[PDB]
Amino acid sequence: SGFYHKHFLKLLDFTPAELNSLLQLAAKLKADKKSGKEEAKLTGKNIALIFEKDSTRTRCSFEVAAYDQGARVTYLGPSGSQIGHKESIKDTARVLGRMYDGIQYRGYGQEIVETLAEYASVPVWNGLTNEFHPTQLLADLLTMQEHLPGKAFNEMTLVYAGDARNNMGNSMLEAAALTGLDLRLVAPQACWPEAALVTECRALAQQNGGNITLTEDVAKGVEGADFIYTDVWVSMGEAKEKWAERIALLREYQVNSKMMQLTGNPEVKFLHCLPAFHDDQTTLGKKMAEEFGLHGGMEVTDEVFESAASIVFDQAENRMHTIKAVMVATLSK
Amino acid sequence: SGFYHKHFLKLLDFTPAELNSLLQLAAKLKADKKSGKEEAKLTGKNIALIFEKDSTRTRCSFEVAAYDQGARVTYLGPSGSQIGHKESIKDTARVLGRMYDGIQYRGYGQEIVETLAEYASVPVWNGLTNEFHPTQLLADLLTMQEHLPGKAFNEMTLVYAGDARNNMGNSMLEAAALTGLDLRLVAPQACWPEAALVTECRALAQQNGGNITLTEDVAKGVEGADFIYTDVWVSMGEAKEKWAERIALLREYQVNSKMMQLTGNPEVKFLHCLPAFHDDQTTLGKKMAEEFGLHGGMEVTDEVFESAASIVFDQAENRMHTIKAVMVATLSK
Amino acid sequence: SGFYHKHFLKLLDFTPAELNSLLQLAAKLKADKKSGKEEAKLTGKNIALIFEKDSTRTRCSFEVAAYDQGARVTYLGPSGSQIGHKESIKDTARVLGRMYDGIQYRGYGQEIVETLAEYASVPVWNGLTNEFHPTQLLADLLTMQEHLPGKAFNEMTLVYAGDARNNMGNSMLEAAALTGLDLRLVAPQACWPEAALVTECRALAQQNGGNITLTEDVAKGVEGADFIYTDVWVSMGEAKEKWAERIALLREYQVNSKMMQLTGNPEVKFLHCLPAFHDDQTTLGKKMAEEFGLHGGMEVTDEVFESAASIVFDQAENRMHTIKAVMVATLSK
Ligand SMILES: N[C@@H](CCCN[P@@](N)(=O)NS(=O)(=O)O)C(=O)O
Ligand SMILES: N[C@@H](CCCN[P@@](N)(=O)NS(=O)(=O)O)C(=O)O
Ligand SMILES: N[C@@H](CCCN[P@@](N)(=O)NS(=O)(=O)O)C(=O)O
Repeated sequence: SGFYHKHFLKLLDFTPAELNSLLQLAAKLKADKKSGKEEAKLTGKNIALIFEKDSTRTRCSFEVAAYDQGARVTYLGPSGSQIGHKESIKDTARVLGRMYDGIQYRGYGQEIVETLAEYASVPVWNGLTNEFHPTQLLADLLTMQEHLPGKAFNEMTLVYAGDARNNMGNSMLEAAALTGLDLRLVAPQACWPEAALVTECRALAQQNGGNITLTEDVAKGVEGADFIYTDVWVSMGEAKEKWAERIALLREYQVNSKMMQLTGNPEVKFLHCLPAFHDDQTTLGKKMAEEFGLHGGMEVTDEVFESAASIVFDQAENRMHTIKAVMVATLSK
Repeated sequence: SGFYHKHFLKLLDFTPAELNSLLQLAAKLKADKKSGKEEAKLTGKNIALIFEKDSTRTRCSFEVAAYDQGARVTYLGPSGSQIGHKESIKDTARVLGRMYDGIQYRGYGQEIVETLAEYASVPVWNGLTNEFHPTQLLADLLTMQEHLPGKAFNEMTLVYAGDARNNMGNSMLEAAALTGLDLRLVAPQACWPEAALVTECRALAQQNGGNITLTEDVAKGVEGADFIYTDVWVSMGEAKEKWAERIALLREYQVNSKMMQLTGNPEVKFLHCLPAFHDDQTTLGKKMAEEFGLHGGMEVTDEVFESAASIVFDQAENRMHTIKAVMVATLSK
Repeated sequence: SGFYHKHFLKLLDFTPAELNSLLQLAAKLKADKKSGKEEAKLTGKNIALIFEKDSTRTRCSFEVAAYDQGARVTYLGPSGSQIGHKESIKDTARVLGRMYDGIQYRGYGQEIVETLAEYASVPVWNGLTNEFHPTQLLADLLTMQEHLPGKAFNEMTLVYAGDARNNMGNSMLEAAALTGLDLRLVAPQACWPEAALVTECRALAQQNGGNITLTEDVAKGVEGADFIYTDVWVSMGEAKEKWAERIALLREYQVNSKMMQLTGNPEVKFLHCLPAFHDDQTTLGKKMAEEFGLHGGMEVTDEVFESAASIVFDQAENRMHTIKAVMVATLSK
């Protein structure tokens, strides 16, 4: 179909060729900004940014991408608007679609963003839901490509360790499906994503020359990895009781120097969508470090996080370039 | 001019003539935007948006309107600044007035917005107070004209059912005073607006060929109505302790299909300033529904809300074009 | 020397000459805006505004200053982002430095803004920390220059009364160190600023033709004052419990007409960084009045605050012109 006037709710709504085009557009916009040759395509466009959860990267990416492109934005945060508590999403979508050219939504159930897209009458982009986080994967893939230039995604081995059933796990399944990556989801069975989704995506991944492996075996799982990726063990919005349960299950899947060693690959790089709990320099991070005896980092150690192998800030930067591409592609021709 | 640097705090501060001019400006600005011939008149202008209460429509109307007109905005929400608690309104006014070209204020007592207007030295616009919501009526009036083209306001019958002593009830009175509408406030005597304002506003409406009827009788009260309007029974900022007494006094005044049929006009349309509790798709909407046994809708039924007679979203869109007229008229020329 | 691509974290990181240049740029920018001859130098720049505390003057100064100069801003308030609770400052700094051209930070410990500066890779400006509030002094100095034309700072006597160990007391010390002001901190001993800073700053102030006097004696400290300055007795972030002890200790240092009279100078002017508790018009201002028997105001009486001698709003206005100078001086040649 293409991107013009299309929503961006999850990756599987696009073809491998579409995903690839988006990535090339992101790379091009990245270079034009860096060279002072950026051509504003969204001048005069007004964009609404709905956030029902906290955000630094996604919030800032949409803001900077919009401003660079000549657009203006309205940030509607977790509090201060009628959204959710006093007004239905169907109503919110119908009001915003009459005033804005595009709408970003970060929140809970994927069904909320789906309903918004159905009733907005303008492009709606998923800035993170409980089930999927498509723009993140766009940033991740562009980063991997830049770090293994002249290496097709189907020549790459990517390991995602930890909670494989959160939005990132699901998104990992989608990206392999459209790229042919050799995806390894290294986690305990209790944190494995939906079998039906794994089946669908593995078939598609193989079709593109890759595979999808779900294993509890760290050694076998990370062998030959080009990239090890992780994320917090309890996501935004989950009840705090999930920490005890999750840490008991996932502490052995922490990304630390031993795991980096187990890949047998001196060039392996480390990725993390962020925010990360890698030291005691955050309120909640210090809380959990003491409550669960995790000193030196949780899902990843500060050692790996700050090591030469870590490319999380290149990854974070790309969040803005890929989000700019999504808005340019869906709002201009 | 005539509007130049004039505050917009309530409708009785204007004449029928001024009202028509703003409505005409709004209509022109609406067509210019849609046709793409919008000429920015507020380039370089900086506007402060003080919000002591939640907002989706008003917040977005001021932002989009300002952006379309080349102005910039600073959103000062319920949290984050010194307003209310740490600093007097008088002080806040004199500070903002030294930095901004205009100030929108949404909050509590009308005296706050009057004090702000007193000391700001720049135009102040009321984006809702406990007593009045003038920008909403501009949108409503424009919407009605568009839906009964060619008809003058004294040729239209408008019914407002429910809590007639909230900000909307007072603003309906004001609107009738300046248009000569045949206004019917259908509500229990306990929710009737202040007699003094009714009397003042009735004399003026009649001068304009209209009238103001306050009746507890629904059947006779809605006969011949061109429009049926309603709003939530407990307004933002009112003690939650008021819901029981309100629901009991007002549930009989719910805008449902029986009320619509009672007008005897097949062309009757439904208006609601929004947000509306018309189903179980909102947090407090679902809670109050099950708490008082009101499913399928509260002040309005989902059935009427979603019917072909409902024009609430044309009405919501008009919030932006009319707020734009207000800023353009008072800041420009 | 210069400001180009330098941080602005505290005054002592600059020379008397650099400060003077900044103040002159502020006066120019102020005059240019007023004459409608302002030339935007930050067109296309994107700035992140981190606020961990509330703000009206600083928030709006940064927004208006940026808009006037063609830059855009992303307000990251006390809630809605990952800052501090979910993500460390090093991480935040490295993420924002990849997307923005400049970062403003208002919060707590000075070490937070220093780390931010160390890791951002872009200029970061201190919009207030527990220890320093440099942009405020720029506004104060410009207002003093403007109100005592053709009198060098070292020909002026400045009195700061009250809690002299908060960010404002420390900043007064720095300001006197760079200008040669005859500064008097009229405050009880328990509230005198740290010894080492007093010593370092007095030598520099003297080098510049001024002095720094700490005294518990009001009459002696305010004699011959050209300006009397004060601030709230309990600062943002400090425990509410401090009010009890602070009022008992500082009540004697309230700025009232008697203190103005004790200067022996008919032309003495009054300054206050704001917010100010000078009447009951505040939430936590009405109470503390009745609760602690403080009538007429707290750190300052309403009589003094509203008197002809008060120039607090010229001072507040200058917060914007000086913050504009800071961003222009650091982001452009
Ligand atoms: N599983 C996590 C994923 C967080 C992604 N956060 P990210 N890279 O989009 N930055 S943020 O600053 O915009 O939050 C969760 O749901 O909590
Ligand atoms: N009586 C109600 C009126 C709400 C008007 N809300 P409205 N049309 O201005 N949209 S909002 O999204 O900006 O709140 C009350 O005071 O709660
Ligand atoms: N010592 C005080 C100083 C407050 C400065 N506040 P100011 N002139 O920057 N306005 S504000 O509206 O931006 O807060 C304290 O730390 O609480």
